[PDB]
Amino acid sequence: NPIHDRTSDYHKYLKVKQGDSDLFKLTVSDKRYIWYNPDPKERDSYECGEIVSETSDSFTFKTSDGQDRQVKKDDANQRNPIKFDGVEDMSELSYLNEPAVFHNLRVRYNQDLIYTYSGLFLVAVNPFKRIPIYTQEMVDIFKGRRRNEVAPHIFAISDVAYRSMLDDRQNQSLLITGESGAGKTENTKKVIQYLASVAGRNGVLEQQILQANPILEAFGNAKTTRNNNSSRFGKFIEIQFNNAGFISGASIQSYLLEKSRVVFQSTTERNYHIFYQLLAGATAEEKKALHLAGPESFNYLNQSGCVDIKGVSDEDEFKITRQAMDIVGFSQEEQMSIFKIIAGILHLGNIKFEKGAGEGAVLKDKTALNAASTVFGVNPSVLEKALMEPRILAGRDLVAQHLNVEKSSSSRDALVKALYGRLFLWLVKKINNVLCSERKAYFIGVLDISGFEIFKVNSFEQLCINYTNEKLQQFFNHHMFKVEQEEYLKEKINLDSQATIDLIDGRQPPGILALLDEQSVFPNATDNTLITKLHSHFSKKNAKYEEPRFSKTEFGVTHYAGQVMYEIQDWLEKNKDPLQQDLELCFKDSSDNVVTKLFNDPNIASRAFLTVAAQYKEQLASLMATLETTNPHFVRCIIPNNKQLPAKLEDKVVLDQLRCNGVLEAIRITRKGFPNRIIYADFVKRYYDLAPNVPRDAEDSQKATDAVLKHLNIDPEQFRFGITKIFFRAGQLARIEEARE
Ligand SMILES: Nc1ncnc2c1ncn2[C@@H]1O[C@H](COP(=O)(O)OP(=O)(O)OP(O)(O)=S)[C@@H](O)[C@H]1O
Ligand SMILES: [Mg+2]
Repeated sequence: NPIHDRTSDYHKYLKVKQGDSDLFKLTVSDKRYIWYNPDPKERDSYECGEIVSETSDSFTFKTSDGQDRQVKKDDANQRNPIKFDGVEDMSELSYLNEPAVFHNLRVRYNQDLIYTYSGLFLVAVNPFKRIPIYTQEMVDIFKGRRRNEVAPHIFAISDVAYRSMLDDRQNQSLLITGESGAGKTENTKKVIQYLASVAGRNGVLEQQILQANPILEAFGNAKTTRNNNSSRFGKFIEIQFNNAGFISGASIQSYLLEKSRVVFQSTTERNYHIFYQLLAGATAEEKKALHLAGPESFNYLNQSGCVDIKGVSDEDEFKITRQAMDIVGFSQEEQMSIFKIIAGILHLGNIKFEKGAGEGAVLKDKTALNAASTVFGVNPSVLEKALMEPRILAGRDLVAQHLNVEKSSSSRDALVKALYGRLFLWLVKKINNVLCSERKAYFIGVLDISGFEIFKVNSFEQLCINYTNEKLQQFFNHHMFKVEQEEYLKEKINLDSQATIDLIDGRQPPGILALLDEQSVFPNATDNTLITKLHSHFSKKNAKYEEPRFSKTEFGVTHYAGQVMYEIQDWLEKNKDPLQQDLELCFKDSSDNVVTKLFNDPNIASRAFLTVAAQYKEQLASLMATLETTNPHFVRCIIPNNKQLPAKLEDKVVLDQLRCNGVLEAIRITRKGFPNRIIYADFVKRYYDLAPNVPRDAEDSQKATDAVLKHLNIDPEQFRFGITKIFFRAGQLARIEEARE
């Protein structure tokens, strides 16, 4: 029993190493400490200062430099006793301040212990290196063990959810959020891995389930500056089980795919993997059949400067990709056609428009055009026309407009994005067909989406994601509320979100999105019309809104995680997500069997006519609706720094994450009440010695508990006698720990 075998890798990689003695005395020390900032400017940089003395109302300690300072007792960030260093649950700390929470986390991360509970949450810090804790043998250990029975681990959370499901006959949810490169995806794959093993048919379906990711990642993931394998879409995976607890199916829901990246990538970034997998993996044969070339040869791949990922083989990845398509069950035809699309898009990107003639655009060279049309199976001349001379409705009239160069270009780009986005939807639906069960008994859904996003530039998509985030945070808070309430009750112990939410999605008065939809009808509205209307309704009128002192194209929202400034450029376009009808016509006719789908199926070809914002709001609401039906589990993934490096846990970086993600809030809140809630028996074991009275092992543990306390002459308001646990307010237990044997 590896859990008891101090020599196992379980013990090596998942636990704080244990010595021979457990004796209370070892940890004996006379010294007391505080967490201080050696620069009040840099607020997340603390040092530990021993406390030299105290006053009736303050503390006076010595800094690192031998420098002495004074602090208000009431402002002190007291350091937990060393015994607490490395606890598995932050909920176990007596002093629950910020430097303190960070310190426990860091102690743990320094031993490569990346998972730590914080009440209801599982906090996970990206190690940025391999830790062999995801083996089958590792899977095997977590089977049927209570949270409190094993070390923190994604597997653990997964096991709790699965037993809960079987036990309570209730659906469950695992919400894995955090920033780019934080490890959401990695953890998501481990949850599925785990389920697949604990509940799989001891597997074909299990295989197809697994192989679905890989497929999605090729088309929806890319190299960005924050992550070599960034998910440029959000997802909600539903793992379906039958009444007996065996995996019966699955369904996936995708959100917010970054279609833009298809036509543009920032420097050092790559387009989606697939492009490169195809280009490096196609047979010298398919190449020619696809008119393929290097990446350097394609405008959509030759701009970021980056065409390769360190320690990554696109060709090798292609195989893999192609392999999964196989498993899931994509026909060769389908497969070819999918490639053909990937290919055509590449060709479209290579279309050069020139002017001269007059002002309208022209295609002096038709090579690219020919190639794209060819692969798509559409008519080049029709394509040509639909791109540069779209017929447009002036009411009665349906007249062809001759587009200029840029406009022509923007249209081809729009075609490309629709192709990509639609193909992605189609892949998803294809997989679901295969995997999904109409009739299922239970499910455990996993959400793998970004947490709050606050970049340099925040656009429409950031607002969306941040809106989702407000909803999930408010979901957490409500949950936390019942759960925390349930508990006190069981032992016999005694919003702002809404306003932000309304600001965004309100119908009356109208919020940001309703105004944006309104502006959306008018062909002639502009980003200026839009932003002016926004300021007209909320500047000094809604407390969550801020009109900037000088910018004319931005506005701020006070979000849960703090203010975000958004820039309004292109929102109208984004909101409508326009594609010329002649382009729809052109492609509808596609000889291609798959192409035909992308344009002929309203479930793929269209939104409903709904705006992009309306659709987003609608999908978020179903989402939450579903979640409302489950028993949720929260995973907070934390990036340790901005460099993709191991052994480099940056306080500022980290602290920031903890503030925004609800971890520090939960605590502050928990802190307020009775944070420490110990099993009577557990208390006594550790403290019997402190009282000229009590024996380590007593059957009357509550009584034994009242002894030490009394021995100790501890304050009654500082602790609450719970049926099973002893509830200790903040610092109390630290003091107690701080007592003589
Ligand atoms: N437990 C882990 N062990 C080792 N590496 C990990 C672990 N979790 C994440 N990583 C590393 O971190 C990288 C990025 O993590 P991801 O799981 O892709 O992040 P993410 O939160 O999905 O980020 P996005 O998709 O950009 S919002 C991985 O590809 C690994 O290098
Ligand atoms: Mg991801």
